[PDB]
Amino acid sequence: SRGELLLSLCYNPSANSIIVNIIKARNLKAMDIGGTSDPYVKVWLMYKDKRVEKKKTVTKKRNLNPIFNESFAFDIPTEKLRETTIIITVMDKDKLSRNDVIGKIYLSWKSGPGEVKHWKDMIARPRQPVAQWHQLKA
Ligand SMILES: [Ca+2]
Ligand SMILES: [Ca+2]
Ligand SMILES: [Ca+2]
Ligand SMILES: [Ca+2]
Repeated sequence: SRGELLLSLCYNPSANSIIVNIIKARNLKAMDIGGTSDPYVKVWLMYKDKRVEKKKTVTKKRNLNPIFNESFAFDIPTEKLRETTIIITVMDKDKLSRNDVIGKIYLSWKSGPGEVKHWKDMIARPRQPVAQWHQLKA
C-alpha cells in the first residue's frame, strides 16, 4: 500500500484540451530512512507508445500527505483520445541518489477498473472536472 492520489480530469472536446489537476496525496510510502518522502508528481501524456509531453509539480519536503493543487493543460485532439494514456507518477526526490518511485496511475480506457471509470466519466461529462482518489501502484 503505497498511498493514494486525488486528481481531477476535465476534457473539453471543442478546445481539444484536458486539464489534469494534481490535488493532494495521502498515506504515501516513506522512501527515506527517517520515515518520510519528498514527493513530487509527474504527468506524462502518451499517444500510442510515444511520449508527447511531460509536466510536474513542485516538490514537498518530508511530507507523506502533500497538498499540491497544481493544474496542467494538455492539447489532445478528440481524434487521438482512443490512443491516449496519461501516466501519473509520484516520486520521492533524493539528493544523494536517483529519485525513488512511490507509485503510478495509468489513465486510459485500457487500465484498471477505477482508472477506466474515471476516464470514461471524464469523457461522458465534457467541460466538467471529475475528481477521484486512486491507489498508487509500484
Ligand atoms: Ca529516497
Ligand atoms: Ca527523499
Ligand atoms: Ca534514491
Ligand atoms: Ca536525485
